Amino acid sequence: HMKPGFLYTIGLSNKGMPGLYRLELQVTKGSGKLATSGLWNSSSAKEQVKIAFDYFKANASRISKVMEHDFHLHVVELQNTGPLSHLALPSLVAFASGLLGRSVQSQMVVLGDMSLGGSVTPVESIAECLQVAFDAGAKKVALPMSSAADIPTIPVELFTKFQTSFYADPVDAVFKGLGVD
Repeated sequence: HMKPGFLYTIGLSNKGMPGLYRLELQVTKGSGKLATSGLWNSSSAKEQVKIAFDYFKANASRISKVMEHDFHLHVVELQNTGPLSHLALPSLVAFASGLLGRSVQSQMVVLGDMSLGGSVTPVESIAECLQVAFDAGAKKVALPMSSAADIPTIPVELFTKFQTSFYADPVDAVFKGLGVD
């Protein structure tokens, strides 16, 4: 499929516009250092990626040691929408994919986000995000469980275009994005 540590995500930009982004995480031999690029000089994006990396360090046993590798997360803005406001959960998925050397499911977009407390949050404007996902050729989507309540907000022609999986927590999100749960 795709290179491990690479994944597509779709989310509302800082200006409220749905956009498609590609996370490109590189893993090397190191000490556990997180470097970032493409974060638009945004302290908010950096803090989100940091929350993701902290959760990664704290729960990497449930998925191997991050302290023996160095990570560089580049973020590619594919549709000129600005900074992505929902980066924690996609970054966690990209971190775990990079570590385990497992590729994210082919033609899948990961949607949703993660709070500091470690709970997943429903996709913001899921109808618009999935419209972007369909227009971008995505075939599968991984969604937070709560977003099921928003299924009736999505036009049925659009929602039934996807093969959809649901995750209950960040680790479950990792397993759904890699294709093993």
